[PDB]
Amino acid sequence: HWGYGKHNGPEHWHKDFPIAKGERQSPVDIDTHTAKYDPSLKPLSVSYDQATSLRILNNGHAFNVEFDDSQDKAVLKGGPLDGTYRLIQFHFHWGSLDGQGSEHTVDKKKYAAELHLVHWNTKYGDFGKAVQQPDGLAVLGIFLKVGSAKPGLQKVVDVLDSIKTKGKSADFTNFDPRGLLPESLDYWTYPGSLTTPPLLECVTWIVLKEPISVSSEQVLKFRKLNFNGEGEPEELMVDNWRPAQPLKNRQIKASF
Ligand SMILES: NS(=O)(=O)c1ccc2[nH]c(-c3cscn3)nc2c1
Ligand SMILES: [Hg+2]
Ligand SMILES: [Zn+2]
Repeated sequence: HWGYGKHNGPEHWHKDFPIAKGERQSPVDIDTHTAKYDPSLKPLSVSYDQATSLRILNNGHAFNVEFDDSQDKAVLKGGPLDGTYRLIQFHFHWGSLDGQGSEHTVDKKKYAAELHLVHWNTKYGDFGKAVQQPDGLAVLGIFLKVGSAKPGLQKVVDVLDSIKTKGKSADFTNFDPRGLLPESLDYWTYPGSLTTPPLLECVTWIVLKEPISVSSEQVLKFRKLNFNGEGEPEELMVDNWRPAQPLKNRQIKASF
């Protein structure tokens, strides 16, 4: 099945998922001198005070921190979004080396990793119905660079030991995702897709300009994770990023 290796990676996805070559695929390179400031964008509103995490899961591709999305508690609104989008999970994409790892790029610059906070449009009742709609999802993307540690990431780092291999999960309650956010909410936005199969074109992407810094020790622990399941030969979980895809005359708008 699909993965990131030579034989099953991004270049192969289109065979099972023909939408891989579609008209609004993600990620993309953000050309900062082509993106235009958009005065019609409302302020972005990230309201994570009441977020309720449940558990963390190694899904053989990345790890997902999952949230209880049964009530309106952690929501994204404003900016390019109409209505309210509810936080369902976050996950990362990272590299084998600090020089690569992010999915979106900025003037072709690759960051060490990228955080994706995934939200569904509450007008569609749930996630499953939302992914059938052109405006069903909003993903907030945050770049990671290597420098100072991010204190609010350590809780995530320390639990990875317990979910080393595919299919493992651990209780992960009371995690506050406000601790993963940079200071500024300046962002670029464009219509796009999920960046893994099934690559559904259902996402309004909101990519923050300001990266967060994480420590070398923090990213190194991401790289100790396994793509394989327990008792299988070790395949380190690294380079789980899709490269930039054709923009195809979409327009990337800037909030600043
Ligand atoms: N890399 S991404 O474009 O943020 C991405 C890709 C695949 C995803 N799958 C889900 C999901 C959340 S609940 C059931 N599925 N959320 C997903 C988000
Ligand atoms: Hg869609
Ligand atoms: Zn992602």
